[PDB]
Amino acid sequence: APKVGRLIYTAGGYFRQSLSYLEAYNPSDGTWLRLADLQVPRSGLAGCVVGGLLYAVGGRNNSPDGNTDSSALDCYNPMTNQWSPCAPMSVPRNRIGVGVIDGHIYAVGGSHGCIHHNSVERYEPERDEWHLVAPMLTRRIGVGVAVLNRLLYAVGGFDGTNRLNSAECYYPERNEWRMITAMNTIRSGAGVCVLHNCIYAAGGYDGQDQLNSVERYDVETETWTFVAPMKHRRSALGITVHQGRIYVLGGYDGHTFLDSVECYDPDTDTWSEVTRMTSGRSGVGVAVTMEPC
Ligand SMILES: Cc1ccc([C@H](CC(=O)O)NC(=O)Cc2ccc3c(c2)CCCC3)cc1
Repeated sequence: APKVGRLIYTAGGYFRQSLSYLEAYNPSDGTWLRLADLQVPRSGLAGCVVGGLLYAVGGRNNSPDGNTDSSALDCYNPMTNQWSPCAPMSVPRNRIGVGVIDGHIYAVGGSHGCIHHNSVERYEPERDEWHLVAPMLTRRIGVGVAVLNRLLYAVGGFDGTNRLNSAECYYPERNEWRMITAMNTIRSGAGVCVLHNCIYAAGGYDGQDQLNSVERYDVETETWTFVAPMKHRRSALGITVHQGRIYVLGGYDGHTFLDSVECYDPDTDTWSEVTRMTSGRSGVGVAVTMEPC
């Protein structure tokens, strides 16, 4: 699984307005590279990687003139430093969550104006087609999504009335969603990822304050356990895993748009500041793939 020359890509984001940046961080030497801008600015999107290609999914273009929720799927090839449009999703999805099962991209929840989706759809890259699958049991915007052992988890979010501590799991062979144990803490816009045999939920927003607490769901024991908290409270953060460590990027803490990137080491249960982004921003999409050539 580990290979040399992989970077942490951050796409889009929000600061005053939705952003077009694509920038890549190299943990091996601490450098940032600025790459090809997104064709359309977008915040509240999600990123993922299939077959060494980076995908930017959903979001919203919050611009000086208006707010346009995105149904777009766009693909970045590091070999060419170019974005290519793909088939669009069935519906615009801002504040989206995304996960990949066996090379297929799942787009989960999100908002379209005042509409809060429980719908879910699945993208087939070779066929360039989206199709709807079973909807979630709960409408979730700002939902955290991660895949472990070819099961897809949807964690927290906002249903239009309450921020959520609930979570649920999608079982592909049954096309069926089931509730799992609820988190200890209500979290909207948390960073959600997979590390070892646990689903981590870092930070988020409870309608009052941004959070620095982090908790992980053990898919075997079905319990949520707090780990060491992040140094900086944040919601609408980006998150990814690289070489056995969690990286959180940016977000909003109620006072500033963070540029800080923290790295969690599960062997020592400690966070450390590893770098800063080129500028503070929230609502980014993040994924890991090979460096451009
Ligand atoms: C991508 C995403 C995911 C979840 C959320 C949730 C959605 C909810 O619970 O209302 N909200 C937050 O976290 C709070 C927040 C986050 C970013 C910003 C602000 C407020 C205000 C200033 C602009 C930036 C927002 C965005």
